[PDB]
Amino acid sequence: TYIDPETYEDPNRAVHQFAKELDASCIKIERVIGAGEFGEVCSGRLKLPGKRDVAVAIKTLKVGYTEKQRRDFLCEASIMGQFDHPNVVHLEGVVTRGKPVMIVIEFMENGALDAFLRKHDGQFTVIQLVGMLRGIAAGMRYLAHMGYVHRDLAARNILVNSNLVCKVSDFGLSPVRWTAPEAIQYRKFTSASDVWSYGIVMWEVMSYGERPYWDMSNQDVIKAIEEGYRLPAPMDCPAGLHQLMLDCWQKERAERPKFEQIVGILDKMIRNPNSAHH
Repeated sequence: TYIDPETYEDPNRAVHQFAKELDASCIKIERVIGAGEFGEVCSGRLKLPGKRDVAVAIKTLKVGYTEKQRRDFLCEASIMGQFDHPNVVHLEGVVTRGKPVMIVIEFMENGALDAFLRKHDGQFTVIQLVGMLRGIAAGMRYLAHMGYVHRDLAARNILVNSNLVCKVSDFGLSPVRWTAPEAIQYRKFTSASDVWSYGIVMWEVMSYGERPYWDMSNQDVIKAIEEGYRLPAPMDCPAGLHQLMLDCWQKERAERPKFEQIVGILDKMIRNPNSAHH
């Protein structure tokens, strides 16, 4: 049930089907918490009726946007709006005409997974981290059994809340060291390549937010893979959990796990944490 915006007529149209338009006057912009492609990400609340004020993130499309920019930006809200799942970021709504243009998404107190882990370095148990991976897998299993291919899955694109519940995000707009080989070279983006990218995420998470392949040039990454280079089990990373990364990083995509399977393999691991070795 993933209807693609870009087979639709255009946002406006895509957005109005899939995003609720919110009154600007119920959106309190409290604080800048990033620069985004289009303007500043902020933090704040939204005033829903018969429900205590909800904390939210507010992506802003900066004033003086071309009619081009505006639609590329609201593409995100047309994709996001179609997904219900504990492990995909909830849209609250959007602002498209009349007021400053916004996508109100649910507040994720701990921010992006990659900046979050860098700050909390060594501070989480393998079981805890295996859990953060499970949520990202559950969300990706959903996004898959729904027709959607992410193309840009990374830990910098997973948001953590204040329960360590990780959530797939950044859904626009319809890379090298994240992107599978058959995708880099032949633009063949598929749930298969989203499993190559989940592997890197698994590596990011278990290394507490390192840069994949360190200071290696995008070209050095491409050669290395082509030869058979794969990243190593980071410190304290169990061999089994490291092998799930190798299965994800398999040249021929048909051989890669399914997110259905990644969810179970990780579920065994949490339960009995030794398997992570055996």
